[PDB]
Amino acid sequence: QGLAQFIKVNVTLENGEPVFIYTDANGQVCQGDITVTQAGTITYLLNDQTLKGLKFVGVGFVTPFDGIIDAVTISSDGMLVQLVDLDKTPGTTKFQFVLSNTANTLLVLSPAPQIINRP
Amino acid sequence: QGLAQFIKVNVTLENGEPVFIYTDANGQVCQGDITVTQAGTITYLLNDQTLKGLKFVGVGFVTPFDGIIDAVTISSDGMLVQLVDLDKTPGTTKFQFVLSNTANTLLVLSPAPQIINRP
Amino acid sequence: QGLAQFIKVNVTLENGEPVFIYTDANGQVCQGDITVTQAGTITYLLNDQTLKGLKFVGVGFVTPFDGIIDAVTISSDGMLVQLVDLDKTPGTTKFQFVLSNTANTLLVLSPAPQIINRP
Amino acid sequence: QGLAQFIKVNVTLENGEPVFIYTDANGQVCQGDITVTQAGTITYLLNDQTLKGLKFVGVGFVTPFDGIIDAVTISSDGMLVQLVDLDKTPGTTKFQFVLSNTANTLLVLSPAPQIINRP
Amino acid sequence: QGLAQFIKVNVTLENGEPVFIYTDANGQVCQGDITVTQAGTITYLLNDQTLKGLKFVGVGFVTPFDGIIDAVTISSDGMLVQLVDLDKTPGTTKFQFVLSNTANTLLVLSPAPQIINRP
Amino acid sequence: QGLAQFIKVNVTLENGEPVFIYTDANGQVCQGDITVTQAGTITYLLNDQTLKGLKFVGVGFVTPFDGIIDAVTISSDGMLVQLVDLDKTPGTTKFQFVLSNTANTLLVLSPAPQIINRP
Ligand SMILES: [Mg+2]
Ligand SMILES: [Mg+2]
Ligand SMILES: [Mg+2]
Ligand SMILES: [Mg+2]
Ligand SMILES: [Mg+2]
Ligand SMILES: [Mg+2]
Repeated sequence: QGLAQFIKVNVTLENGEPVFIYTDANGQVCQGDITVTQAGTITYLLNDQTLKGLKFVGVGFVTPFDGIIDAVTISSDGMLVQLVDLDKTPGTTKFQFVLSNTANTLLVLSPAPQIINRP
Repeated sequence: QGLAQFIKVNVTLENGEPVFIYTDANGQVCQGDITVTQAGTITYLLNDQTLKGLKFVGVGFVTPFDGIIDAVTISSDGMLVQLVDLDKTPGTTKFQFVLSNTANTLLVLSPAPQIINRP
Repeated sequence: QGLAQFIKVNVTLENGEPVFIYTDANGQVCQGDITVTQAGTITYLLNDQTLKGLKFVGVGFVTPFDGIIDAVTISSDGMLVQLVDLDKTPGTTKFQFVLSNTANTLLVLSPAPQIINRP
Repeated sequence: QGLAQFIKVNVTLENGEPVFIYTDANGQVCQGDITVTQAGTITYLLNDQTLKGLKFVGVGFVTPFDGIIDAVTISSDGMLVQLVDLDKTPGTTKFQFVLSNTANTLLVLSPAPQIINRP
Repeated sequence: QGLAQFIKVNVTLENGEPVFIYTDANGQVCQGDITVTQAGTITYLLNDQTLKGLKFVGVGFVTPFDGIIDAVTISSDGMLVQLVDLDKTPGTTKFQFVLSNTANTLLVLSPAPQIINRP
Repeated sequence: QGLAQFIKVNVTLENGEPVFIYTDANGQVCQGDITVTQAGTITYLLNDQTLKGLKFVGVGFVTPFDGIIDAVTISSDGMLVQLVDLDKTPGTTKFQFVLSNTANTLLVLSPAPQIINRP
């Protein structure tokens, strides 16, 4: 077993464009990098306040073969994505959320890469 | 946050037909019902030893609106499915795994419904 | 050639949960097992009265390699599924309908397995 | 109920390009138009001998709202497609098979439209 | 590099059935065959005025291995399809648009094959 | 009409991880930003030399509603993606390629955002 973490992915529009605000369980804006020690899951819940019909389509990595995150799971409605760590690979990785929208056929990327860390 | 549980779903064939054997972290065959207390995730990992190209396609419920499990997530390769409990609804639910195979176009169901419990 | 049978799959909600009522051509509630003699097709038509956006996603079997039903076909809108018997394999099989819904990401299973028989 | 008809769709290549040969149950090459009297199903089974990885993706009509065929169902492996007549609409319609292939991203169309007739 | 051509695919209904009207940049109805000299792209934009929820699903060819068009690309919303010529294969090919609709599960085919020519 | 540009997206692995090398028609490594003046298409062709089964799944933007690129089209095999400019919106946008792979369920992102410019 391990730890199940939950983060909410709030998306609003400012000047026509997406803004991503991450909140934890206690409705605090999330500060800094995710440090993982146990194996486990990080579940991201989409709160789309854009009116652009956003859905998760996956989570993107520049270094996808680094083994830090072992798998990604996604719900059929695109409202949840999970990062899965099965084997506790040490190191650091960075990722961006990838979303579809209903206004156009471009995919949407979260701008600031999220960092996950295992000491 | 909550608890991340991991169960392996071993599938073999006996007399031409699937047999599902569930194992926990310590490689023990799983005994009894899953009792949940915290919110969290249960991750199921497919170990297909059938040669029939099995993939998870989802998790089926006879009472899908009971709120016990709030969501299901699935990996793109059909090797992982997760049950997600966000809001800790009390009660009991039963489910079966639903899989595709490459030998024919029938879906595969796990026979013995798995039971999840919150006191 | 063979026989084309048609059954309607009425789904309503009772106490928040699905109830499946099968009707034949003459609007009679269906009684007993389907006995097949010729090759052919059984077409199931979804009449979703749940307001939960149900769609067929396939038909599930605990013994999918038994050869009784040889294939399943599905319409693009999930309103029809067909069981196909090409080679008249003798014996008995049991199955459940598997449906998606728009309220949540859990799959829906029909509870009472339908039985198909060839003497 | 009605009649379940089965036709095999043999595809070979001649001078690099697809040739469609239809055969009935008795392995006779199919002659003329399909005349339907009862409601029912026509099941088409793909026998791809092209080495181009052909799969049915649907059945195309120039007059899709004519009501002659009421629905199309397709198997998950693209090896079967069925035309469904639920309500016995009188008249004549024409259609072509639409297939994907693994050599390129163009869809494949059967050349000679198949005609279905109800007097 | 090459030439990017754009054609609009207007679809209306007459007597219940689709009518395809092609217009060029200057809103002229398109006359004759497309003669290509350079490599390049032909982009088709769907203007669906049918109320039948039409979407491109691909472009169909009776002679898909002729090499005249090398690839087809499609937008996620089915509003654009492109024919791609990478290697300037000489000759002539014919094609039809293949569309889904939301009224029924039959695919829709454009009737008059469009001809593309390279001298 | 407009200009059809073609760029090849070569992907290799260095130290286990993807490296993206862009080449133009004349097999030159691509230098600087794409400056567009006419409407048109930019076609990207995937040359995957990673052995990780890469496929395009789309093109991601941090500012997807900026109108610089109006649409994205993708081939069914994920070997081609196209950026489409229909209405010549002035300004600058940045994007990354988003790819699936067959080794794991993480999406792959190209690291250095590509810049497109209209003066
Ligand atoms: Mg790892
Ligand atoms: Mg709940
Ligand atoms: Mg059989
Ligand atoms: Mg009819
Ligand atoms: Mg060519
Ligand atoms: Mg624009």
